[PDB]
Amino acid sequence: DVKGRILDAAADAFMARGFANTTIDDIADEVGATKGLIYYHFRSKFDIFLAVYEDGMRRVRERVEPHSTAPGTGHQRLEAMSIAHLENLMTELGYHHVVHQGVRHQDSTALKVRQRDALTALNELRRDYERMFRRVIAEGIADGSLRRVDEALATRTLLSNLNAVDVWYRKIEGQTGEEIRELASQVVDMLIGGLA
Amino acid sequence: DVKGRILDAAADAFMARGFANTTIDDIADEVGATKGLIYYHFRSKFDIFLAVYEDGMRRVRERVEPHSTAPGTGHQRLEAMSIAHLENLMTELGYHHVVHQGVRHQDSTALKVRQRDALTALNELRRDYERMFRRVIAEGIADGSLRRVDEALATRTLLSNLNAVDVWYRKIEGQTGEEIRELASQVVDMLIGGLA
Ligand SMILES: N[C@]1(CO)CO[B-]2(OC[C@@H](O)CO2)OC1
Ligand SMILES: N[C@]1(CO)CO[B-]2(OC[C@@H](O)CO2)OC1
Repeated sequence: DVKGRILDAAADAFMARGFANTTIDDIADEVGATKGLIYYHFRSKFDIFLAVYEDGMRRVRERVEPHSTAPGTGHQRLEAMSIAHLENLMTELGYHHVVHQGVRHQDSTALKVRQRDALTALNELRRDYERMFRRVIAEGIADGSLRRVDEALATRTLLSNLNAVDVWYRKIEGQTGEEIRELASQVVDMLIGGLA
Repeated sequence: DVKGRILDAAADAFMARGFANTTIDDIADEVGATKGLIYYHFRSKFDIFLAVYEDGMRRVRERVEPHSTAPGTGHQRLEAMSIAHLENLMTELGYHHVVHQGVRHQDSTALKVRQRDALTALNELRRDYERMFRRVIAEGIADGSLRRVDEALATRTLLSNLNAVDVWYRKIEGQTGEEIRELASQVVDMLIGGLA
């Protein structure tokens, strides 16, 4: 799991300073290993950045997908998926920030062409994740557990809203897992159940 | 309204290229006036950026505040305010992007100290706007038109969600005002009424 520890540290370093100003030294500092070991596993700073994005998307899919196939109505499955999405965002916040840095710099003139192409290619992971939510929203409309709404718009809205927790959420030293689930549950109650 | 036209164009230019790579020439191109006229009204690119942020916040407050004091329950007023917020976002999208660029670069090491201080000072406009929504959410809980929830968390969530329309929304050449209100209304129905 040396590679995984490097990615964990890189996620936090990129979140702190952004891709441009983050350096390998910053990451070697965060992970507490040498530049030599980092370069054994990775070719460049940008290679680490892409790997963080990919791993972040892997981790959230692996956490959320089981809830999409468990027994439940569309509403029940959507609620469980959404709570899992937010628990992942809150507990793997650096990975979340790096995914969205990647999306933002997908067209950065500061990058080489191959680098923009690599970030654009990762959009497919995000699109496939969104398809999973859109299917469940469609199913919840069909089983009557969700209000009849535009499936695509509901999907884009829900995912934008879940991710928008990143506007105000920050990690807290002593915050417990049970407490992160409570907070995630409070937000999802508002997103799915509404304010009215 | 020469000054207003410059701000309109600057908002669109900053939205297109960001603060760093936007230039006065870009703005003079967008507005279709000379650099001389722009410098008559403004001292620098950063001065224009601050003015766009301020004007964006002025415009949204002036549109939304009347709905906060019209007759209605907390739910009714919150719905009207939220629709107005989204109509403003969709119709004044460049101003919205500049406000959030300002918030993001509030701590940019690329800026002089005075520039970060000026952007931090503008946070007060955003805080005062949020207070108006938090009051109405509290009132809707008190009049029973909204579900009992944490007022602060509901406020941060709702505003984050309304703004998160910017993830997917783009201006469309022939999009009508009546159609923008319809789309805004569809989103707000989901935000306030929920998906369930
Ligand atoms: N929060 C994520 C992991 O950190 C990153 O952003 B997102 O947004 C919706 C996309 O469909 C998948 O990518 O959800 C997972
Ligand atoms: N969309 C705005 C105007 O463009 C910009 O962002 B915001 O977010 C919530 C803040 O309380 C006020 O600032 O709402 C208004």
